[PDB]
This record gives sequence, C-alpha cells and structure tokens, in this order.
Amino acid sequence: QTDMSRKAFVFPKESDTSYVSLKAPLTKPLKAFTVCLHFYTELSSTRGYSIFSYATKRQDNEILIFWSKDIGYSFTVGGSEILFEVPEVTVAPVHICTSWESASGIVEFWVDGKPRVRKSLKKGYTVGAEASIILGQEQDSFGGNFEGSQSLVGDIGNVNMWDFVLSPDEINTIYLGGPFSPNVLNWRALKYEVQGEVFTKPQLWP
Amino acid sequence: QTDMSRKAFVFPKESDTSYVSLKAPLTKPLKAFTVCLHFYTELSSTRGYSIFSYATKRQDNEILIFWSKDIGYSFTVGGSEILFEVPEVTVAPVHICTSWESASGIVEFWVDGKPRVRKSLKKGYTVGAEASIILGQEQDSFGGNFEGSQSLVGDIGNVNMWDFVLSPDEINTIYLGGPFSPNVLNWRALKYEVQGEVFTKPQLWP
Amino acid sequence: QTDMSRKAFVFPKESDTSYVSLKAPLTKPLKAFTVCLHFYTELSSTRGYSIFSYATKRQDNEILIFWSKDIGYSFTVGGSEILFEVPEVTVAPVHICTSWESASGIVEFWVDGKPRVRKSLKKGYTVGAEASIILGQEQDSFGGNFEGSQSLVGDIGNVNMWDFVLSPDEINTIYLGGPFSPNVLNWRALKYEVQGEVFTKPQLWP
Amino acid sequence: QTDMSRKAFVFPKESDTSYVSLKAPLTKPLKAFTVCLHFYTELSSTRGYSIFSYATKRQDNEILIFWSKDIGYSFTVGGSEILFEVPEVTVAPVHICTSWESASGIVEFWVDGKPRVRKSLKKGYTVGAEASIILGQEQDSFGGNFEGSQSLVGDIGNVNMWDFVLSPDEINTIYLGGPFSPNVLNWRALKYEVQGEVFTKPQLWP
Amino acid sequence: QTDMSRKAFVFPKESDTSYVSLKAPLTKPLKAFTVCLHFYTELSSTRGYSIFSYATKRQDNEILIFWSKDIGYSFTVGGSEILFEVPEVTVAPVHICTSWESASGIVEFWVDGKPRVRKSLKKGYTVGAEASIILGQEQDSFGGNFEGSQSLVGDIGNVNMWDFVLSPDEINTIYLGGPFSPNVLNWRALKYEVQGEVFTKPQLWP
Ligand SMILES: [Ca+2]
Ligand SMILES: [Ca+2]
Ligand SMILES: [Ca+2]
Ligand SMILES: [Ca+2]
Ligand SMILES: [Ca+2]
Ligand SMILES: [Ca+2]
Ligand SMILES: [Ca+2]
Ligand SMILES: [Ca+2]
Ligand SMILES: [Ca+2]
Ligand SMILES: [Ca+2]
Repeated sequence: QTDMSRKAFVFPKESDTSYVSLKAPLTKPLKAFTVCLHFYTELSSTRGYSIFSYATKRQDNEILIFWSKDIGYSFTVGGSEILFEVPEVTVAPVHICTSWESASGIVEFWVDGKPRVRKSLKKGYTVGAEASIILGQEQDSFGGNFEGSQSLVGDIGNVNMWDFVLSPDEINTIYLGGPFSPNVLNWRALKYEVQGEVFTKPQLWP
Repeated sequence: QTDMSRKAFVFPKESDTSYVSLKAPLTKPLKAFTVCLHFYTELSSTRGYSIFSYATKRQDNEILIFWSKDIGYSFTVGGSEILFEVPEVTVAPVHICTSWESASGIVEFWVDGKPRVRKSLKKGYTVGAEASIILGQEQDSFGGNFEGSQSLVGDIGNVNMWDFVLSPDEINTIYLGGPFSPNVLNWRALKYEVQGEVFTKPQLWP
Repeated sequence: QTDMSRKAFVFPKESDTSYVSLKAPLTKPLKAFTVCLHFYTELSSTRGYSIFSYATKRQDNEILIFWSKDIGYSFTVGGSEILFEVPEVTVAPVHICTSWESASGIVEFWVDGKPRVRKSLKKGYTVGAEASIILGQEQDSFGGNFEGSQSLVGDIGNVNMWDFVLSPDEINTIYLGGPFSPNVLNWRALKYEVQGEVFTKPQLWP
Repeated sequence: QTDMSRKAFVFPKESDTSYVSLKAPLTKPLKAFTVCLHFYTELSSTRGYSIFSYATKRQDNEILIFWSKDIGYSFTVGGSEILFEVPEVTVAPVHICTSWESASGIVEFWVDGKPRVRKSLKKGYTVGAEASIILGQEQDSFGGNFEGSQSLVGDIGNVNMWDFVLSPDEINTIYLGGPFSPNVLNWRALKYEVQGEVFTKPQLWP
Repeated sequence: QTDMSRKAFVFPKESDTSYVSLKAPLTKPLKAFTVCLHFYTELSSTRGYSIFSYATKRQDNEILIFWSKDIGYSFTVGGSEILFEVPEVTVAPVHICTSWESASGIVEFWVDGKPRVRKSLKKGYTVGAEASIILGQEQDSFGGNFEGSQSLVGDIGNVNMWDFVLSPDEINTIYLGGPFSPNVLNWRALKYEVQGEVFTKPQLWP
C-alpha cells in the first residue's frame, strides 16, 4: 500500500485509457457507505465527467458520482439516479462527501462542508462487495468500457470510504481534515493500480 | 417524552402520508404565541409547502406557516393571511421565529435572526387549545385531508412554541441557541407521533 | 416624561388616523437643528411615506423628512425641497441623521453612519418654535389633513432633536449609540400623545 | 496661515463664482510634484467637474485634475491629457494622490490607496512656479473664466502638494494619514483666500 | 548584478523598442522550469501583450507567457500553446507562477496564489539553454522582430526562474514572499540590459 497523503492523481489529458483502479479489502455487502474526495477540473462547464465510479459485475453503476453538464452532481446507486442541482459553479477545488443508507435510502450530499438536502434513493438495496473501483473514467463494464467524453481531466484525491453514514460532525472533521479512520478505502493507506498516462503530484488544494 | 436535541425529522419523499403529529399539553386558549423552528428544503423555487400547520376543529388553518412560490412566507391565523415577501431565496437551512398577539394583532416574523417589519393580523382573535399540530403536511381537516403538492420535503426541527411573544432579545438567544424554556411545545421534551415514511436523523444545520 | 429607551412606536396598519404627536419644550425659533431617528418599513418600494413631519401654523412642511418612491429621502425646510437620491435600497432598519443651519443653508444628511454630500437649502430662513411634531403621518394642517397614502407603516424610534448642527463626530456617536443629550426632543425623556391604532413595542433594530 | 486640519471647503451650490484660491510659497519651477486630496461630490454621474486646477499665465491647465463624465479622472499637464478610466463609480469620499516627473514623464495616479498603472505624459516639460491654484472651479485664464458646468459641488480637503514624486510607501502613509510634511502646499499650514459663498465645515470623511 | 528588490521595470508607452533583456547563467538545457513574476497593465481588455518571452535560435517562442484578448493567459513551450482561460479580469497587479516538466508535460499555472488545473504540454521536450529572455516585447527572432501591438505597457517585476517545478508549498511561499533562492534567474541578483525608454521605479504592488 501507499500513503498518498498530500498527493493527488493528475489526469492531464482527455483519454479513454487514463484511469486508476482502487482495491477495497471488502468482503461483505455494504448496507451503507460514505465516500469523500477532493477533485479539481475545469470540465464542469464544457461536459460531464465521472468523479467516482463503483461497479460490480452485475451492475456497472453500483455507485457513481457524476457531474452532469449544466445540471450538477448526478448521484446514483444501483443505476437509479438523483440530481443535486448546482445552478452555477466557480472554478475551484471542490470537496464532496456523500453517504447512503439502505435502511432508509437517505442520501446525504455535502459540497465544501455544506449539506445538500437529504433525498431518497434505492431504499432497501444492497451494494455488492466484489467491486471494481475506478477513478478518472466512467466504466460501463466491470473494469472497462470507458467513454472518453466521460473521463475526468484534472485531479482527484483524498478518496476515502466508510461502510457507514458519517454523522455531520464527522463530515465536518473530514472537511477540516481532522483525524479520521476510513475502513473501506483509506487514502493514507491505499492499494491501487495505475493504468495509462496518469501522474501522482502534490495536491493543489490545501 | 423524547429529547430531540441535535435531531431533525427528515421527509425525504413527496407524499400525502409522511407527517408527524405533535402533542401540546395545552388547555388554556392562546391569546398569544411564538413558534420557532429550523427547516431545510429545496422546494422553495419549485412549489409551495407547509412549514408548520396548527389546526383546530373549527379552523383547519388556525396557525399556518407556509411558503408560497415566488412570494415567500405566508403567515396566517384564523385563516386570515399576510405575506412576508422574500424576493431572493438561497438554498440554505433557514431558521424562523414568528410571534402573534391578540391584544394588538401584531405579527413579528424573524428569518435567520433578522426581523421582518411588524404587521397587523386578527387583532382580538383567540387561538384554540384543542389543537392538532402537524409537521410535513398541510391539513385541511383536523388531522387529515393533506395535499401532496403542499407537503414538506427535506427537514424540520427545533420546533418550539411559547404562549407569549418572545422579546427580540429572547428571539436573539433562540437564534444563537442560548438557554430557553418553551412552555407549549418543547423540542428537548417533545411528545410526538410519527406516521408513514419519516426518519429522525442528526440535524444538518449546526 | 416617558423613557422610550429600547421602545419603538409600531404603526402596523395603513390608516389616516394612526399617529403620535410629540411635544417640544421649545420657544426659541430654531436657527439650526439636527434630527436623528430609527425607522423600519417595507413601504419604500411601493409608495412614499412621511418619516418625520415638523409643522408650524403658517407652514405645514416646516421640516419634513419624506421617502419619495424610487427617488429616496426628500428633505425639505420651509417648503423648499432637496433630494438625497438612493438608487437602490434594501429592507433593513435604517438610521438617519439630518442637520440644517440658517447661517449657511448647509443640509447634512446621514444614513446608517455614512454622510451624504452637503447641499444648500433655505439659507437665512428660520424654523418656528410654535410647532406640532407628528410621527406616522404627514401634516397638511397644523395637526391634521393627513393622507393615508403618505402614512408610515412599520416602526419609528430613537427620535432625537438638537437645536444645533451635530458635528460628524457627534453623529458617529449617535449612530453607535454613545452618550448624548438632545435638548429639543429627547427619546429618553419624551412627551407625546398617542392617537388611534398605535402600539409601543421593543425596538427590532439593536 | 490657517491650520485646516479636520476641515473641508464646502461648495454647496453650483456657481461660476464660488472658488478658493490657494497660495504656494513657490519660486522654483517644478520638475516634479505630488498632489493629494479628498473630495466628495455626487456630480460624478451627472457631469464633469474640476477637482484641482493649477494654472500659469502661459497655460491655463498647467496641472488639471478633472473628472470627465462616464470616462473617469482626466489628468493633464501642460495642456496634454491622459485618462485613468473608472467604469464603476460609487458615491463615497474619494482620496486621490497624483505624481508627475519631468525626467520620465511618468504619471502615477492613486485612488483610495490603490495605484493606477503608470502612464507617460509631457516628458521633459516643466511646470511654472508663477501659479494660481483654485479649488472648486476650472480656470481658463490665470484666475478666471470659470464655467459653472465645470465647478465642483460638495467638499474638497486635505489638499497637499510636494515638489517631488512621493514613493508608494509615502503615498500609503498619506492615505492612512501617517506623519508627512508637504513643502509646496500644506493643508496644515495653508495660505488661501475665499471668494463667493464657500463654507469651511468639519470634514465628512474620517 | 543589480538587486532589483522593491523595484520594477516600467514600460509607460506602447512601442516596438522598449524592452529589457535578461541574462541567465544557464548552460544545461532545461528539463523543467518555474517562472514567477508580478506584472501590472490595463491592456488586458484592449489587446494582447507579452508578459514573458523566452526564445532560442531554433524557436522564437521557446517559453512564452502571453495574454490573449478576451481569452486569458496563453502559455506555450516549444511553440505549442495552451489557454488558462480567465473569463473576467479586474485591473489590479496580478502575480503569476507557472511551471513545466518534460518528464510529464504537466503545466502548472498559478494566479494570485490560486492554482489553475494542471494541463499537459510538450511532454518529453527540452527547453534550450542558449536563450534570449526579453520583457516588454514578444520575440519573433532571437532578440528581435518585436511587434508593437504585442508589447507590454505598465510594469513587470519580481521576475524569478527556477530550473525545476516548485512545489505548491514553495509557490505559496513565493506569493507570500517568503525566503526563496531562484537558480536560473534571480530578481535579487539580476543581470540585464535596458534598451529604449524603460524606467526602474519602486514597485506599486506590495
Ligand atoms: Ca456506466
Ligand atoms: Ca458510459
Ligand atoms: Ca389548509
Ligand atoms: Ca390544502
Ligand atoms: Ca404637505
Ligand atoms: Ca399630504
Ligand atoms: Ca481649461
Ligand atoms: Ca473651461
Ligand atoms: Ca512568436
Ligand atoms: Ca509577434
């Protein structure tokens, strides 16, 4: 494993082959999760891009966080989708956290420390454990079938995952970078595999 | 009793059946009241919603705090209505306090700690104590006849009620969360009954 | 005397009869004056209203402070008028001070602690002491002929008057509420008669 | 001499006769100068006005600081002119400093402590010492031929002049009002004569 | 060598002859570099201008930092160009740092301490050491072929160059002006020749 602290993956070209695959030590289905990350890109006004894609062999979009052009963050689990409208956006590194819970289907979305309204999605579903997690691309098959028009360009980092809904206080400490210990995916202790033209560089955001 | 401190009711789907019923230990008719609450929703640009509905068997809108699309907070007592117009609204958790007094009909409305201009409403009226308090829905009969297009979606909390007009200093301490003791309806010591899909979750607003 | 400190007159309803008459212990004709007050109203976008009317039997507008719709503060002495234009205004409690001096006709106007440009008015005039001061209405006779379309609605308070031009330092102290002692009209030591539907309530502005 | 500290000349009427003549104890021809002053007027959106007019018998505009309607500040020396455009103007007391130097023709313009880009004007010129300095009017003859449509209305003060280019540090101290000692024209040690109605009043700006 | 600290080059007029030529003790070809500078000009709305032109006999735009009218900063190495678009600009002194690295082609651009998204340019190229560095003009031949419509007007200074990519922490130090040692081009110890009318003056920016 690698401690990616203060580092970020840079995807400086649009391509259908620059991606990184992240490995989860996960063996039980997720009844709930939280995923938090920084990403920085200018694409937001030109086209959509996949921020974070979680797929399982039965489901290519088992979790997907997706910017949709002039709409905002698509969030979807089990292929079903909700929009968190972002009517205007400024070019700056954006931190997000997002969390989901089968027991209620409550989705929380958090942008730069501010909560979005809780919404309902896929109540009672379960997210499969056998996951191909990929950054930089949107995958339409397990680990593959990328689309260049959906690749990310720019940076992504601090990618952390918990198998539970972080409380708003926890989310606040994440945004401020207080001490925390993810247990599904941990940027301090990441296991990953890099494919194509991708670079690791010091993070631009503080 | 339940101490709902740090908790909010989440109404994640539009429906005609998600509501909570709040019980007041009230027997004296109200010559005056103050009601203060937090709510968070995105509906404000799309459609109206009930924020707080107080009914009595003679009067389905005995007190109603309502958002009317592109107008603002409708406030009404005994069915008579006034508008505190809000020409720009931003998606953030909004605190309101509102206070009324039979002796003068003075309505005070207070959004996020800022007073709206005092207005006159229903001077000399009285608000009945034989009351059904409902959150999440607008009731057109004592405890029912909800209209889904008027339900709340998102969150509501800190729902507190006093049988007197809180002074501006008191309302300031409410907005800052100083110590206070509601005596009609107390969020730290609430009696409530939940129906349908409604969840209790950590409050998103601080 | 009444100590109106922390109190304000509330004019919650449009009428041609809600007014308060303020009594000045004044017998010297004024060569100069300063008047400072808090008022709060939403009328500013809909219609004009009198903020402060000082009349004498030969002159119904001996001093008038008047909001004129989409123009701003009309200020007039001895019927002669000037405008301190306000091209856009926001609904907040607004403090004004204004000062005039026969020796020069220099009018000072101050809004929320900011000076407006000094303008000339009625150089060499004098303001009669045999005066009726009314809040909530505009006089067209020495105590009457009000027009409801010119009444104030909302609140007015801290109405203080000096028979001299306060220095900018003094006016700063007023706006911050430092210690000051008016000598024509003192809100801590006011003499007034209330008429019609008018109430005294705690001031909304700090 | 008069110590005009904390005082300003008030020009409350448009006229072709109200002006102040300032006397400089100056005999050496100026190879460089700095002028700093506060002025406050609403004319900026209605019409142009002279801020500061320095003439010599050869040349009516030997130094002119001028506001030209919707263009901004006009700075001219020896009749030749440059513009420091101001597309957005707000009604507030505006401090300026302006410096010029024959050796380079570098003009510095400073507004409210912010530098404008250095520009070239009249390299190798020299400004005559046999000078008439007038505030409130623009002169087209050594002490006259004013035009009312070019008079200033409002206030002017802290009019200081140095026979050298103040460094940016010096100009910063001026804007903050630190210790400084002008040697061509000193507001703290002014020689002047007032003509027409012009009033000395306490400065409205701090 | 001249310690240009606190000084800036002033280019007060548009011309095809105002330039300064900067000398580097450089003999190894650059696999990477960082260049940081302050410049101040109003041209940004009127026309494009050179900010920093580095040329080699084989390549007239071996590094060029350029403003493209209504586009933003053009950055190019080896004659190939990328845009860091700036949709709205305000007239203030702007600090930039920009860095490039042959190993990846990662271009970093930083404006006033804020990072632009990393982009890919000329991966695997190398910047020649036998270089003519010119400020105030864009070269089209080694040391010459200037075009007046592309000259800079205003100020440039603190021009520093490193033969490596400064980390974001380093660049933050530069923007705050902490201690640093450039090793290709050092403003504290600059070697240069001035041609035409260019002046050294105290820097306007802090
Ligand atoms: Ca897909
Ligand atoms: Ca796809
Ligand atoms: Ca109803
Ligand atoms: Ca209904
Ligand atoms: Ca009248
Ligand atoms: Ca009238
Ligand atoms: Ca002239
Ligand atoms: Ca003229
Ligand atoms: Ca070229
Ligand atoms: Ca060229």
